[PDB]
Amino acid sequence: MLGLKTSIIGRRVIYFQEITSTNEFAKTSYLEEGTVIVADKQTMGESPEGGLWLSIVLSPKVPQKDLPKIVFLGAVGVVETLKEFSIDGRIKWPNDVLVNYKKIAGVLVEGKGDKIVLGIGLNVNNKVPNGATSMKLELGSEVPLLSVFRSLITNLDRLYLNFLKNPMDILNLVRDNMILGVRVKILGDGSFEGIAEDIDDFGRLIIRLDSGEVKKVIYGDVSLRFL
Amino acid sequence: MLGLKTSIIGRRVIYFQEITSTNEFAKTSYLEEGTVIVADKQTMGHGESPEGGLWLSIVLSPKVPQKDLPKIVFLGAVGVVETLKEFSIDGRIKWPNDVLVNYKKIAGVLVEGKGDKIVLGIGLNVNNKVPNGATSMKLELGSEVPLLSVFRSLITNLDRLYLNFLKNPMDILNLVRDNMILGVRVKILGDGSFEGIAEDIDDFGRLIIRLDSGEVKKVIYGDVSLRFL
Repeated sequence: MLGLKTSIIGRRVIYFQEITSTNEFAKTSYLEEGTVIVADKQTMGESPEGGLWLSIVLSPKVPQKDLPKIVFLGAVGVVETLKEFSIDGRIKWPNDVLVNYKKIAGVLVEGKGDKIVLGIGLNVNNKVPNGATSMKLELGSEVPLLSVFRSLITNLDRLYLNFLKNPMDILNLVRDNMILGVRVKILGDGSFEGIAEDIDDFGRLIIRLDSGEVKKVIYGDVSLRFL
Repeated sequence: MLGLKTSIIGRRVIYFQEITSTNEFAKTSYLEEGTVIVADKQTMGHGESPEGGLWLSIVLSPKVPQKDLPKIVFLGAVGVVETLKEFSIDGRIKWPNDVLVNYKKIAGVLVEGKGDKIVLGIGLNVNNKVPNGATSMKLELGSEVPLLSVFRSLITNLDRLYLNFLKNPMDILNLVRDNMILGVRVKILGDGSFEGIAEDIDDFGRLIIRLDSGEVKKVIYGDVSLRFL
């Protein structure tokens, strides 16, 4: 009934009225590649009704080092879908999507054995905390979740197929949609402060500290705050 | 994202772009009670089974007397009728598993069993092209009908009906009677072939028919196929 016209992502979709977290379920249960887990609400994500909470199971046959690029696949997918709804989203390394500097979506990737779980949380019609925003607030009208879901899954499927053929291509795409060349404060890792200049082949953030040292920050235990 | 608010049926929903049939998948998979399987298209439809229709199966494990098991097909039919009413369509039940509008088939129910598992399959014509003689919600209403809206309505009605069924199976039998096409001539075929007036259904779900000869026979379904003359 969902009418998805995708190759891999979305061949199977499993919906729950409520669950601890879509990522949790995806990591602890066997699901065929491309399976999408979606829920009206997440108990231990407290992701409210109205938002789009999902996880996608992937097992790309690409080098072990190219795996970290999956978070970017999710972020770009969100940016593209937002564009279709006339919203301009920008990526804040390594996994957030901002609209006029307010967070509208976040990506969480986790590995479990030979499978990767791509989690995406997008504020659509749900209430959001101060500082954040939603498609509803940005458009001044509620937007049908199914519409956003179909758009996002279709964009992600296309990006994933291209990624499987040429893993390196996503890098330039994420760069053109990422906020770079600005001062940032790293949360986690070494808590560095400096100029976020670029991302490398692995997806690490290349930052120049005020001391002049240039460091590469890895994804995982990190978040950024623009200064 | 589907926005269902149910107790048992619809707690989990599994969607496929295309599969042989939702009933076949429901039979070969181990799923928790209340899980609903839905597909855009069935290539071997159990529940020719085109994009645009609502094709689904529900996994059930009812804690009720064996004698009441046959009523699950009626539960599916009543659920469809209740949903059609919500969409302003007056559907009536053709014993024991079809739903007709102006005597054209708009939906069919197929129940199968495997151990303690009961698979309730339902096929409802919404926006898909239909076979000669059949009809669809789109044909009846004048335009395309959102499948999601129909799904939410149907699953919600079925959940409520299932809860009441667990408490008292007779309630479903009475509801199927109230929404069934009766008092008209029909033809029964199986063990044999005969015509008569379908007058009522008994508590086990048997159809009571008055033959032109004057004889009255009770017939068990599945063990039949009924045609309106």
